[PDB]
Amino acid sequence: RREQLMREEAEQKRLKTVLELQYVLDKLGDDEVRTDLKQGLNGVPILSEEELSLLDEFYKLVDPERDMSLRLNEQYEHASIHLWDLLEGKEKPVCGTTYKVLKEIVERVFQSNYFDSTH
Amino acid sequence: RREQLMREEAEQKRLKTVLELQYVLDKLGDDEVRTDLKQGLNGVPILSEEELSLLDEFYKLVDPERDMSLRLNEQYEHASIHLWDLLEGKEKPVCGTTYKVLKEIVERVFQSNYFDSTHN
Repeated sequence: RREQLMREEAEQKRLKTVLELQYVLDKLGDDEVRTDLKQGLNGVPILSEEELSLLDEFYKLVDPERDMSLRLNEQYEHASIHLWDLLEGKEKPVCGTTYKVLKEIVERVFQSNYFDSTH
Repeated sequence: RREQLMREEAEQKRLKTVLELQYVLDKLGDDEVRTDLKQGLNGVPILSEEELSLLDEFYKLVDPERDMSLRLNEQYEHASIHLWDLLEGKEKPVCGTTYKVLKEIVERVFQSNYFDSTHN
């Protein structure tokens, strides 16, 4: 019953991580950001064209365009599952890779501290 | 395997609710949308200006402008807690009201089914 409160804290931290991820993926639409990440801070890249492609492709899944076939409460089912699986870092296929690989990529982007500075 | 499946499903459905809310709040910037919600389908408002205002105000809290003084992993702590408190529908003060009230408002917006159609 301290485990429930620990669960709540975990869920909140997960929400925070999701928000941060949404911010990053949103910024990955900028050509400056993309180049600056494709090059390093000194020719040791945080990202490669393949990884960045994987992120664009996952981005397609988690921020889908409104499909007129779906009700609003249906639109983000797969998105929610994609984000949750990403958080879990599972070895289940997605895009051209697994959620584990993607989670690692997101990890390197986060830990580069690129988004702590301004460029 | 059913307590785990329970917990996972609950967390996921909550995540989904968050995404849907983000969609709605993003659409709440359009005056066509805002007007369409202020009138009903028959002059019975889905929202009143006060409620729509409260949503305008809450939106800022859960989608805050980037402050460079904060790290990226610091930027959305309060946002995450706001979304959490909203989901729980707590009676903790926010926007001059409670998360309970906001939850009821958003609930009514969801239940209006306005966003089941698309107008893009």
